[PDB]
Amino acid sequence: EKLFTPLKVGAVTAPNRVFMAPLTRLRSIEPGDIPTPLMGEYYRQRASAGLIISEATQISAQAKGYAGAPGLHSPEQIAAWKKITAGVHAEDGRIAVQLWHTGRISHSSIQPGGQAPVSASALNANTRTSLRDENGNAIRVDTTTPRALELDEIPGIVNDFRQAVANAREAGFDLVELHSAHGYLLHQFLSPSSNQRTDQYGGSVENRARLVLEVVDAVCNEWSADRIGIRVSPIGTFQNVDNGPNEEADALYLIEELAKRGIAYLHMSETDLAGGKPYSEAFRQKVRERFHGVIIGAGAYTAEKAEDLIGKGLIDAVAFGRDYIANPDLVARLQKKAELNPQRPESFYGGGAEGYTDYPSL
Ligand SMILES: Cc1cc2nc3c(=O)[nH]c(=O)nc-3n(C[C@H](O)[C@H](O)[C@H](O)COP(=O)(O)O)c2cc1C
Repeated sequence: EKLFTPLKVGAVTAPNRVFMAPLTRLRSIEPGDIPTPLMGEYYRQRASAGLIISEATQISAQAKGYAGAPGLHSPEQIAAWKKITAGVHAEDGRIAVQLWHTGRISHSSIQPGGQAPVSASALNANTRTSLRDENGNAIRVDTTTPRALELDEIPGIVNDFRQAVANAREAGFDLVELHSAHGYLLHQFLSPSSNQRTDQYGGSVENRARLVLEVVDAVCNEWSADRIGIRVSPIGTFQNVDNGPNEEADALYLIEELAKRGIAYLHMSETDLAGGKPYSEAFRQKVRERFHGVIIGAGAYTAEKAEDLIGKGLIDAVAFGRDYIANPDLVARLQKKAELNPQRPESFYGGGAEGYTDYPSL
């Protein structure tokens, strides 16, 4: 067994390789997209994780795409997150904040000025996002058609990520994870299916990866490379955003570029919750030889699969999502081979304490 052995992750050291995957729960306070004491308790309960990766958090108000998702751009948000990270640390844990811009997976009603959300191109995501009704309950709504970002607006996006990282540092986070997956803004630019731009941000893979790499350079400069992690989902289709006809080659290009920055980690979301083709060991080898930091595998992993790939030296840690929602002490359970609490999917999004902080520990 290696899941319970230490691992150097950038500027921090995880005591085990059982990580908590970033999980949107949409329980923040509105107005203000403010983290709550309940959220602090939720994270505190899971502080034994090798590393806790927070729910996706807005880098700006424009980044918002889901009612209930927290932000890390306002004073009130920073003050709230400081309490959450302090609680995790009081329990000897480590926490990274996942930062995102939802791009076209949003709705005009939650955008500043009630205007259309932005993206690489003016193409509807053709999916749904979550809003709240008059009683605060989570509801699904079709996504609003986006406006294509003007070339001169791009620097602003990079600056928003940079500022969000500066705020993350002050908020007490140990690391930050750039959300470059699952069809959100950064992925919208990376994918040819969602990017039809004819300027230097569209077309070739070099052009498509331009934005995410500018963001990476900006945040490394703002804080430190060993404080930066990034999540990608470069193989398969996610929320209607595929990865092009040369997904494997383009993925290796991106990974090689990221490696040049010497960032803390590469987090690979292998499949959509709906499933997808499994990574071949050959591909895992090509990815491993191109990145020199920690590699985190994720996507319906089993303890056995984690041990198998960590043992083969293909990955360093595993991020568990749904098992962490239902098991605050997942580490102890996996170590003791204890049974897990049953999952209650109906309370994954929105609501309150029920289905959030009421899953018992051993
Ligand atoms: C309720 C829910 C919310 C999620 N929110 C996020 C998110 O904020 N950021 C992200 O990168 N992935 C998100 N994911 C994906 C998970 O991080 C994870 O990759 C996925 O659930 C597959 O892993 P699992 O089989 O261990 O649950 C979400 C998944 C679930 C079920």
